[PDB]
Amino acid sequence: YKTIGEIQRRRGNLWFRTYQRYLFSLAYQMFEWQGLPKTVDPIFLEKQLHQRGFVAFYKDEMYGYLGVQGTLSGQINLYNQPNFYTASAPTYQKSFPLYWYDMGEDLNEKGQGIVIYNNLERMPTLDILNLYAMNLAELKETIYVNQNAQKTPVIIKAGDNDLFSMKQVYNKYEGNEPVIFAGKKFNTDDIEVLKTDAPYVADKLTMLFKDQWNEAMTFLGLSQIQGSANIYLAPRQEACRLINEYYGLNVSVKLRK
Amino acid sequence: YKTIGEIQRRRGNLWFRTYQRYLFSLAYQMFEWQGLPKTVDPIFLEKQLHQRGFVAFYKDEMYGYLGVQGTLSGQINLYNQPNFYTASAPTYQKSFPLYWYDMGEDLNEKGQGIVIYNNLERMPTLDILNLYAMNLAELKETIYVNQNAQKTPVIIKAGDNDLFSMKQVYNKYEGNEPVIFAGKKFNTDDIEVLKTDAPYVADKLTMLFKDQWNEAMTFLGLSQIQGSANIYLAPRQEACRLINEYYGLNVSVKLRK
Amino acid sequence: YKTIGEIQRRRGNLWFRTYQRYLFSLAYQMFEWQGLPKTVDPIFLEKQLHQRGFVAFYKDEMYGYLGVQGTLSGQINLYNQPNFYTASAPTYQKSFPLYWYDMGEDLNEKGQGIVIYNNLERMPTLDILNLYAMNLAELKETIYVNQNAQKTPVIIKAGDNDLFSMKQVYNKYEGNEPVIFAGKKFNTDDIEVLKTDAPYVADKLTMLFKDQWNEAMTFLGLSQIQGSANIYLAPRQEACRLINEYYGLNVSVKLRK
Repeated sequence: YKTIGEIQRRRGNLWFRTYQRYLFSLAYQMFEWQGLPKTVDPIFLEKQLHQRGFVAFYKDEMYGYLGVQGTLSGQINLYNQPNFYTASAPTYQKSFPLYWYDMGEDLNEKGQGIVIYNNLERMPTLDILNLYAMNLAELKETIYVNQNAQKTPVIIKAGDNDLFSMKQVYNKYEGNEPVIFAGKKFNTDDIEVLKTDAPYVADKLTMLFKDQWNEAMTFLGLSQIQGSANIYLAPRQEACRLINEYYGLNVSVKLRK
Repeated sequence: YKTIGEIQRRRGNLWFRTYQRYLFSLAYQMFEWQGLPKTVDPIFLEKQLHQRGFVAFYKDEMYGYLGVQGTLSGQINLYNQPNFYTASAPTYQKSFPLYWYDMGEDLNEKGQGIVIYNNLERMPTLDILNLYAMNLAELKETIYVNQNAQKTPVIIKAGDNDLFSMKQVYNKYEGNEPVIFAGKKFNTDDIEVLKTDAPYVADKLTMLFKDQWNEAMTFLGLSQIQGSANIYLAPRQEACRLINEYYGLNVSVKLRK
Repeated sequence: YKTIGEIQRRRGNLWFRTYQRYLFSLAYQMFEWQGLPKTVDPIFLEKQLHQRGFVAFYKDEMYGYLGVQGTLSGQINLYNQPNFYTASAPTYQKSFPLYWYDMGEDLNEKGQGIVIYNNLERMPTLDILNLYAMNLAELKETIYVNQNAQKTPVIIKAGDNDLFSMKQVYNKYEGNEPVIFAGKKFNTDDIEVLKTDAPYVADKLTMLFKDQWNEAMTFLGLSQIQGSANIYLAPRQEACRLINEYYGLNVSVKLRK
């Protein structure tokens, strides 16, 4: 129902959100988990990973496995690995130690948790998309600005003359003769022309749009230049292995195709 | 959630970090170790190698194998090879001699360590990436600067005239006639035009981006010009051989694919 | 962690070292020796050859085979071949005669040594790399200088006008009309434009980079124009033959692939 005027006013800030909500979603569903307990929502895991970079996996006695969010600690190991994970959720404030490698059978109080990383550098994925979206929107705006410039390549300066008379000849102009300004109506001694031309480049500002889209796909992992999703895949597999070690759960991870 | 204005302000310093954290991670996981003891974290080894260039491998009595960092010595061999390795970690300050070749059975007190090199020149890998990242970011900024220049190819100088009247004709301009400035409203005797054109080259500043990315891949070893990862592979294999010689451990190294 | 500003200041002197330490290493490991005694380090041999051009091979009674460095003599043979080899190492100053061809069984006191050449002209390999590195770095700097020139193709001279007003119209410029400078605010009688254009050639300053890299590979032996590593291979084989003649050791040499 929205009228065209309601959109022409806000143009850059709509393309941006449109592409932002699209790329975020297209990322949230890049990985497919299996063998998980029916209590944890995978969508929550993926969202938290992509937004923040990490998420904890610590079983609770009453509630259950309770895939949970929170912060990391400053008390670390010799190998630059944290020790305990405090939650940041408003209702829950539980804390728990973490588990990285096995230490015989007498490892700990069996109350530890496991953490998952979006990538070895704890870098969220939104920092790339929030940029490529901006680029694509700026491009879609530049394209309009450059296409709307092919209506006004020239201007005519008619100082003393009037507009209605000058404009009606162009209205009753058929084509059997050129345009002619004659009569005492007109002055024809001050008229001039000016070249306001603007080159056409929107044919090339599209290929750039596509290049940017393909670069976003690449640096996202989903397919000049190659892309390796191992950055996001390997830590997940490693944490899955740690989980299957601590417990008896057989978890796996991979793309959707 | 970030608004476009929050990003347009900081542009070069975000692309830089984005590509930096990406290349660093993509390198940290180039090599896959096997047969190692469950006490040493390979990620720590690779990080320390790429950041500094070397890392020691000396077994401790109490803790274990304790893959450890530190400095090198000035007391060297006739073959320009150090003798002992002092640690730089804050909590640990242990020192230990090194082992390069075998000397019968009566070699030493069996308390020596082994060192691993990122490459024969002790050159860290970050020096290449910290440069290619800068190049790529500067390119992504230049591309924006050159695409945003196709909106302002010309300017109109209307000294005595006013802006609202001049700008409303362009608003109620349909297309059945050219643009016409006429009436006592306007002066039409001082208007002029200026060509502020800017060539379009962003179609070529992309191929350069891709060339730089491929060069970074090449000089990294992961695939005009060829790339040899033997620079980073051979010293690792050699140190692995030394380890399997000193001890009975069967270690190996290779890429992930 | 290094910030972009920490690198933009020092640019030429970082690329240089980066490529220098890379080419040196890539050369140190071009040849693979076999059948050697476990006392001599091949890496030392190759380093000394490439750096200086030659290295001696003289067995010692106490220490062992003791692959050693040093200088050459002025007392030469009729065939322009030296006689004795004095060492330059700080701790060792031993001297020993050399062995070039056999003279029956009663050749000498069996205390002679053998020398190895990097090439018939005693030319070290660093003289080529220290040049190609400089060329490549200068190129990587020129490319930046030429890409950063596409932001400032034109300049506008607004003498009497102010900057904020002139710059805000470009900020609230949408695209439905050209740019217009009108009002008593502006003068519009002194504004001018100047063309500061700079051609784009970085698309060709890359192919030159690649040509230089391939030339370095060629003149290094590791693969328009061909390259013969026999320059570095033949004297090594010849010295190996001399060694297998003087002693009973079966040594060999070749590339790594």
